[PDB]
This record gives sequence, C-alpha cells and structure tokens, in this order.
Amino acid sequence: TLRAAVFDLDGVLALPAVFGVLGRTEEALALPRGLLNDAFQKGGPEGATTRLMKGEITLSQWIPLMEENCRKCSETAKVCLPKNFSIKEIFDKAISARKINRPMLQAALMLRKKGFTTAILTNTWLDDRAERDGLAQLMCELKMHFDFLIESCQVGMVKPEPQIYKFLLDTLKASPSEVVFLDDIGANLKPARDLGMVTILVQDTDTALKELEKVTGIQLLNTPAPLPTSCNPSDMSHGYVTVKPRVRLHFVELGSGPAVCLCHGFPESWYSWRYQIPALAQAGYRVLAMDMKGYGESSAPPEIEEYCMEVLCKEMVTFLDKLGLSQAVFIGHDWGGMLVWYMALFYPERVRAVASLNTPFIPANPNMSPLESIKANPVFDYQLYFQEPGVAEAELEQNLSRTFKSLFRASDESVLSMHKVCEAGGLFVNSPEEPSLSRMVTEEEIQFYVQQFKKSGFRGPLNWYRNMERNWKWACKSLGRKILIPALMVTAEKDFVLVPQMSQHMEDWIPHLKRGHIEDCGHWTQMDKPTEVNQILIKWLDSDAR
Amino acid sequence: TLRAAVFDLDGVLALPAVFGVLGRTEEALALPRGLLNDAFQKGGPEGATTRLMKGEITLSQWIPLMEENCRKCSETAKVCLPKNFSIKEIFDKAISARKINRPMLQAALMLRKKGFTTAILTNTWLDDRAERDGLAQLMCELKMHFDFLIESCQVGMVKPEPQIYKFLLDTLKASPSEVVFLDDIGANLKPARDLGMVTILVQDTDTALKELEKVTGIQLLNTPAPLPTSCNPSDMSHGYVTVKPRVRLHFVELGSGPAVCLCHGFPESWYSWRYQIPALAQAGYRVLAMDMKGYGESSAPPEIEEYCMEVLCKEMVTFLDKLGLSQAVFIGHDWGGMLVWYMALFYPERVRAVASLNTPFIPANPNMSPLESIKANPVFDYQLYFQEPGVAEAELEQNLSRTFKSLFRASDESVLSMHKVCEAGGLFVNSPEEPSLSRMVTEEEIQFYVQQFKKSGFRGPLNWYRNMERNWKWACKSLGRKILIPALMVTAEKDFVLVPQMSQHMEDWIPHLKRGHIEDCGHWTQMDKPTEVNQILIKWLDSDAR
Ligand SMILES: Cc1ccc(CNCCc2ccccc2F)s1
Ligand SMILES: Cc1ccc(CNCCc2ccccc2F)s1
Ligand SMILES: [Mg+2]
Ligand SMILES: [Mg+2]
Repeated sequence: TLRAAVFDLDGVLALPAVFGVLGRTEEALALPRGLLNDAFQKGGPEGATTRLMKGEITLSQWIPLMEENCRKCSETAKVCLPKNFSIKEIFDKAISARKINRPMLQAALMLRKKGFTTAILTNTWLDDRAERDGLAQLMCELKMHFDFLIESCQVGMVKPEPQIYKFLLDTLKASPSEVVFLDDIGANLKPARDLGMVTILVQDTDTALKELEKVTGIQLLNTPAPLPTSCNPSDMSHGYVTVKPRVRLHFVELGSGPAVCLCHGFPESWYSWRYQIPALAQAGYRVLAMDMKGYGESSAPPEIEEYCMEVLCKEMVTFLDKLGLSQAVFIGHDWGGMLVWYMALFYPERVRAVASLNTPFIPANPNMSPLESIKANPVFDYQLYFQEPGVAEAELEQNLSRTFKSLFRASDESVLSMHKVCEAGGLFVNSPEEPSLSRMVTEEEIQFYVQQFKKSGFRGPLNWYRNMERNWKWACKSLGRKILIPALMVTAEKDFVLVPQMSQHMEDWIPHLKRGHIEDCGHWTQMDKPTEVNQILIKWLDSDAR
Repeated sequence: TLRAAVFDLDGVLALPAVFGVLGRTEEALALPRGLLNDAFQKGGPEGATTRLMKGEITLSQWIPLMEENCRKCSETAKVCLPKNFSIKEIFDKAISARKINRPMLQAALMLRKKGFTTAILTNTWLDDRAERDGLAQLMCELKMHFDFLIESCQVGMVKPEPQIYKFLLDTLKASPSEVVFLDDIGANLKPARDLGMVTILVQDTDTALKELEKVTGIQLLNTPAPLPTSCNPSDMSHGYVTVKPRVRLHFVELGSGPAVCLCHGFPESWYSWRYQIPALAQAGYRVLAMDMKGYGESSAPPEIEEYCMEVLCKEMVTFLDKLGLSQAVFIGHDWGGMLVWYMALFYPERVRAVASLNTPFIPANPNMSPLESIKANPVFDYQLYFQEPGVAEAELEQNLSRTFKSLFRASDESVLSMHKVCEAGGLFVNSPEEPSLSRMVTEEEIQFYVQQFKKSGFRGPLNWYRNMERNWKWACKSLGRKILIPALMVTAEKDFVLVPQMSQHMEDWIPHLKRGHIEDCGHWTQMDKPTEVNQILIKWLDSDAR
C-alpha cells in the first residue's frame, strides 16, 4: 500500500547534521548550552534563518545576520564570545564534515528498485560561499538516485509549514497514506502525521531502517552488497568527433578532472564500461567511454586495413587533437587493451598513464610470423576461424541475442569452449539455440548490445583480428623501447583466453609496471567483478595519474 | 609557381632551439666549448641520438646514453663534469623554455590562407619524461595550423637522410620546385636544395620572412594583426544531452580544465563564439559552447512557456547534472547574458563565476509591469513587435540570408534603426533586399547561420521574448538577494540596444562586480571585437575563476 518514500538530507541522507555543529561548538567552546541554537532560530517564522531557507537571502548574506543574533543572545545570557569566534568558520567546517550516510542511500536505492517513488525534501539554502562547490558535489551525488529533490529555498516554503507537504504530495502524485516520510526533527514530522503519512523519527540510522523495513515489508538492513551505479544510455552525454572524412567516433562523457579514455574489447561497446563510468566520475575524473572504430554509433568502414593498430592509434590521437586534449589516461580491456599498450609505445606524450584489464603486453617476435604464433596456442584457434571474410560474420549476425547471451557469461557458466573452433565449423556449433541469461547481465542489457550491433554487425569488429601481419610489422618498430610512463596490468584469474600467466614477462618491457589481480573473474572483467575493478582503477588513478 | 611551404620546429617555429641549450650550458658551466654538442652527436648515423630521432628508443632511454657520451667526451678532453651535472635537468629546462615563434606561425598561417600547402618536418623524439605534457601541449597548438606534421620519430627517417625529403614531397603531392623549405641547420637544407626546392636558412626570424616574402610574393612581415583562430564546425566535438523527454541540448566542446559554458544571444548559435572557443581552450579551459534551447541542433518545442527563464535555467542545471559537472563558469551575451545572471541568482552553488557581454543585470521592478517598462524605452519597440505569435516569424524566416546579413553588422554599417518597428510594420521594412556583407562576417559564415535556422526557424528564438510576465514574477523572488560570486560585466560602447549606461547601477546588486569595456564595438560583441573579448575573458578567468 506504501508506494513512496521521502527522505530529508541533514540528519537522514547526510551525517553529521549541521544543527549538531551548533551544539558541539557550544560544548567545545564552553558557551551557554543552546546559545547558538537560539541565535540560529531567532525570530522564528520572520527571522533571518527562515528567510534563508525560503530563498529570500543567500547563505553569505545570512552569515552576518547570524553573527548579530549570536551577539544579542550572548548579551541577554550575560556572557562573552571568544576571540576570533567565527560563524563562517563554524559553518564551512560543518558543511564539509557532512558525508552521505551510505546505509540510508542504500535503503532509498533498494526501495526505488522495488518500485517506490523516492524524494528528498530538505530545508536548505542558496549557497554562494567560496567553498560552495563542496555542497554542489554532495547534492549531485545524491539527487541522481531519487525521483524528486525538493528544496525549501527553490519552492519558497519550509518544513514545518503545511503547504510544503501538500506540495510534496502533489509532486509524488500520491495520497498521504501511500507515503513514508523520515526526518530527524520531530516538529517536521508532525504535519506529515496530521495528513496521515507513515513517519519515522530518525535517531540512529539502523533503528530507522528497522522501522522502515517493518513498515514497507522490504529487506533494507543487512542486505547483500549492491552493484555499483550503472548508466542509463539515454541519460548520458553523447559526443561525436570526425577524425577523418569517412570516420567519426562516438563516446559517452561523464565527470570533470583528468581525462580518462575507456577502450572496450571484442565484441563490445561503451556500455561495457557502464559500472566504471559513474564511479570514476565520482572519483574525480573526466570519463570518455568510446565506441571503438567498428562499433555502435562509431563508423564502421568495410576495408580490413582500416582496423590495423597503426591506423586505429593515429585515429585516437586525432580524437585527442579535435577534443583539444593534450593527454589522456588510456584504460583498455581485450582489444582495447592491446591498443592502449600501443598508444603508450608510439605516443607516450599523449598518454598520462596506461592500464589494461586482461590483455598483457607481449612484444612481437621478429623471428616468428604472427600466424605461427597463433597456431602455437590451442586457445587462439577461434582467431584462425575469424580470418576468412564472411564466415564468422554469418555466424555472429545470425542471431544477435543468442550471440551475446552465449559470449557474456561468468567463469562458472560458460557454454563455449574455444576449442577446435575451425574443426567444429563455428563458435556456437555446440552451444544452445536459446541460452539462459548469465547472472552478469539482465535481459535489457543484452538487448542494448543487440540493438547496437544492428547498425553495423560484425565486419568491423572482426576486421580488428584481420591485420595480424601489418600489426606485427609495425610492432617490430617498437622492439627497442620500454614503457616508462605509469602502467597497470590487471589480470583476471579465470580468463581462459587471456590467462594471467601470459602477462608474466611484462616487467622486462615495463620495469615499473603496477599490478592488480581479480579472483574468480572470467573474461568479461568489467561486468563480472565491477566493484573490484572500480576499486583497483581508482586507487591506481589517485596514486599514479593524479 | 611555389605552392607549398615546409617549416622545421626547433629554431624555426619554436624558440629558443634545444641545440642552443647545449651551447649556453657549456658557457654557463665553463666547460670546453662544443663538448656537449660532441656528446650529443656521438657516433653519428649509428649513435644514440639518431636512434632517438628515428623512434628506436624513447627520450628517457636516451638520457643515460647521453650521460655516457658526456662522460667519454670529457674524459678525452681531460676535464671534469660539475657536481650534480644533470642531462635530465638541462633538457627539462630547454624544452619548457622553447615557445612558439609567433611571427613564424603567423607567416605560415598567412601562406596557408593564400593557398599554400603547409607542413612541419621535424627531427624529434618519443617523449616519455614525467614532464612530456609540456611538449604535447606545444605540438597540439602548432599542428592544428598545418596540412601535415611529419615526425622523424614516427616515419623512422631523419634529416639530412635523403629519403625523408622524398617522403616529404610525396606527402605534399608537389614537385620539389613548387616547395620552399626553411631550416636553421644548413646541413639539413642541402638535400632540399639538391632536389631543387627553394631553401631559406633561418638565423633571425625577420630576415627569413623577408626572404620568404621575396620568394613567394606574399606580404608576411609587418602585416596587420590577424584574427584569432576560428572554428571549423565539422572539426568540432559535438555533444548532446537530453535534459527532459522532449528536449535535448547541443553543444561544441574544446579543451580541458575548469568547465566554461558559453551562452549565445538572439538570434544566434554556438558559432557566435567561434573566435573565443580555441582561445579559451588554449588558455586552459574546458569550453562548452551551447546551442541554447530553440536554436541549431538543440530542440525547439513550440510552446511559449518552454522559454521562460525559470524553465531555461532548470534545464541548464540538468545539463550540468547529466554531464556530471558540479559547477561551471557561465559566460553569456544578449539573452544568454540575462540567463547567466539568473543562474547566478537562483543556482549560485552551480556557477563557478559569471560573466555577461552587453547584457546588464537589472532587478525586476515589483511596482511596474514589465510591458510598461518596455514601452518606456523607445529602443525596445522591436520587442513589442516580437509579441504576436507569427508576425515576426514570417518576416525573419522569409529570407534567412537577408535576415542575418541585415542583423550582423558593425556599428558603422547598420541598415536598421530599432525605431518605431511596430509603426513601420517590420524590422526590415526600410532595409535592402540584398544587403552588402558586413566586414565582420564572410559569406560562408552567414550561410552556416542560414543553414542552422532552416532546422527550426524563429518560433523558439522569438519565444524567449514572450515570457515578460512570467520572468518578472520569478525574478521578483530574488529581490532580497545580492550576487556575491565572482562576476564580470563587459559593456560594448556602441551597442545601441544594450547601451553601457544601462549597466550603471549594477554594483548595488553585485558589490564586487568586475568590469571590462570595449570601444567602437557594436551589439555583436564576439565577432566585432574578438581579440579584445578574448583578452578580457582570459584575464578575468585566470584571476577570478581559476
Ligand atoms: C589483442 C588480442 C588478441 C586476442 C584477444 C582476445 N579476444 C577475445 C575476444 C573473444 C572472442 C570470442 C569469444 C570470447 C572472446 F572473449 S585480445
Ligand atoms: C534580456 C534581453 C532583453 C533584450 C535584449 C536584447 N536583444 C537584442 C536582440 C536583437 C534583436 C533584433 C535586432 C538586433 C538585436 F540585437 S537581451
Ligand atoms: Mg533535519
Ligand atoms: Mg633545427
């Protein structure tokens, strides 16, 4: 019967609360108990503070009024205020101290997932202090997870005035008995209770979730660790750059700070990075997630040599040039992995740092043809199957759903050995018509990939595999070099195609190479173990790229 | 007969040269004259330095070889090297010292403009030092202005080997007698002379330009001050963000650093900022140049209230949210001006700094209807003409060329008084069918605007003017506030619609307001006086926004 949940910000979705800094300051400075909270509330409905919350005056205009109020409250209680006593100081500090109460955010998230309409209703202020960006950042992180954010200072009303709750109900398109409202201030709860909303007085977070759990009938506490935030494609900024007459590259862009270019693998998409994109933005980076040449909304010219590494790389450089980026951090996976290593070797001036998931760097052997090298590894047999224009295209395009459902599987789920693929006659010859859905992917996510691959199919993606000789020759040019810019190699324990041991010699070529390793992780690193990927990439970025 | 010009980088397009740091170091440290230049050249065709220039080894790999060479050269001349003597030190310093020789760049630019194919041919290195971004930045700024950049370390050949000149000719698709080649090193000139190219030994820049001027027959020296770099639309990164179901915003994006959002006026385009975009990027900013709601590739819903300021502003905020930007600097002109002031007043947490060209901030008068206010100013008569849906649309759409040719004119060029526009019956009733081209705009530039306005015409742009009452009511909500974030107001001396004196009271609302003023500058600020605009905006950004 409950269908909507409404959260306050201070004391509920962010801790510690700013009222708490009034009280602790008093204590810390041994002033009359309550003195600062009296100054804060001075005048009530017609006092400075209400005008703030209603958006009549800015924070900075308020600061000297609160001064005046403290001066008067201390006069009447016959006490002095300390040398250098500063309300700007006290508030700057309070506001940077408050962080997101992670378990309250997680509960809000869970209820939204099961169908609730969620809202933040907060008494707040127009923030124009030199340090405002601090709060701008917090609000940004919170608001994306809610259906509505209602700000006292934007709508010109405040809790506990009754009109804001009517405005609230009217925003939810919900009747008061379909709504739970959590607040840490009981006076603000009263008018929600009068209209007959379920209310929760939030003292400690866990009790409130226990009450919230009871009353909604959904598990909220002790719930397993959730996934990272994923991307909704149609919420993204989509950018497009023509790097040369017949080729434009598409990317999705989120965040500010050092530019970080994500390069997906075969046969994938920018969306392969859907778990990393919000996390790395949040972590203070400008993420550009590409569709690599051949995929999605990027161009897919037909000719094979359009997909040799030399041409691919020159193109990524041109992409930086037209975006006006002198460098970026390049992070790749699978084929996008091989490319970033090559970007490091031929264009180190353009690469802030380089990282690869799964794909090791392995110099070309000048004494052995690349085709020999490939025949030397039973697990690469699929690549010889990929060579004949048309053959693999026909298999892979035949049933896109089945294709992505068969490839994107976790290590304990596979339906396709890479074994004697040529002999068998195809990559799917002995796998089902209608495979089950992997635990890694929802049905909607498979369908996005399917839709992307309707644009150009598999000729462009397959062409990446069809320049063995050209790439070998070009790579041979780099045999005298070492990679000496910052570099990270993440091995995936259960990738049976790019096995971790294939990376074992890499320190000969990259002496200060850094490492991560992910256990129980198959070939589709980013969606198999998103949390562990995010942690390893941010830690490395913050240490080596920042 | 000469059709191509080819420039070296070190000693020609960038000064001072890095060979000069070899010699001056020697002097500064009182070592044997030439000693460092001998170590540098040690081994010749098969020495460390050639392998660098050929791209066999990276800069960082070379550094300790050059060490070894200096050690050996000093041994043979029976002298010691100083305590802390450092080749990394010496080179880091050389490389940051070299800047673009502005007059050589300008000459290259001029020859490209008159039709030459231009190239940089340089002996250079794969740069992997911690400080490489320095050179990446220089190369970026230079290469955009040339048809080809040919790097010894990418093609695996070096001056003076004869094969690089053949590669050069083959890149230009030009015969040697159609080519002038400038170099500061005579040995490198020799093989160009053998093939019969015109060659210029560059010692001091001015003599070389004098020779270059003579031989090409084009003025290059003492030429008037050129325009800033403009944008080629199809070279830009184009981004798109859906801020709500029926509305997506288009912008062009260039550069990295603090995000700077440019908001054009009526009836304009992102392209109104074409002179500011490369300049501010170069100046170290992330420029986002919008098409504002109603224009170009942004959406243009029909309903008037879609263009009230409150809705426009909420939308710009949503644009930040979906891009993951907690703040941006907002810089507006004309209507984009009014908007940024309102962004400052209702969303100061999202605005790093605010600047307006021409548009003053003028609080709403709560005691006077906005229509009264408009009738009170003869020069705003055109705005009453704008009120009736359909009327102004029909005039403005009738002949787009004539429309933009009639509006975009410099102060000494006008063909349209704003005078009694309603009485006259239209904005163009007494101006020509086919106006001349303004000195401010080429024919191609008028045509871009024309093409943009074919998408949605003038209903959306005109609607901005059709919310006088709604904007007044909303603005009245902000009457108690002041703007206390950093703020710049640029007045245009000869803007006869937004006259400078209209800005005279602004310090009452914005006490720390900063100012610029541009003389002899009409309403179309950005294209009338691009250089002076760029200088005022960067100086203000570097001081107040950085
Ligand atoms: C540079 C590189 C060489 C080889 C690489 C691995 N490609 C595997 C793609 C793939 C293909 C088919 C099934 C699963 C699957 F994962 S990357
Ligand atoms: C907030 C604002 C109110 C008025 C403004 C001026 N608009 C002028 C546009 C324009 C229109 C017609 C001709 C020239 C011309 F420049 S901005
Ligand atoms: Mg509270
Ligand atoms: Mg030189």
